[PDB]
This record gives sequence, C-alpha cells and structure tokens, in this order.
Amino acid sequence: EDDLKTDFYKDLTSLGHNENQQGSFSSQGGSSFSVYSSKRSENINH
Repeated sequence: EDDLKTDFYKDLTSLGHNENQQGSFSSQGGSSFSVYSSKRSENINH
C-alpha cells in the first residue's frame, strides 16, 4: 500500500478605509448708524 493525501488551504482578506473631510462655516456682519454715530461688526469662522 502507498496512500498519501494532502490538503493546503490559504485564505487572505485585506480591507482599506481612508476618509478626508473638512467643513467650514463663515459669517460676517457690519452695521453703521447715523444722525450720534455707531459702527458695529462681527466676524466668526467655525
């Protein structure tokens, strides 16, 4: 008798995740007052 049995199993899995994100919020305001005087201004960046 000569009986030879063999198995080879290989599994490979690979995964990739890559994310690049930006968000900008920009608000500006100015008001001017006349006759008295005033000036008022606002600038935000989020």
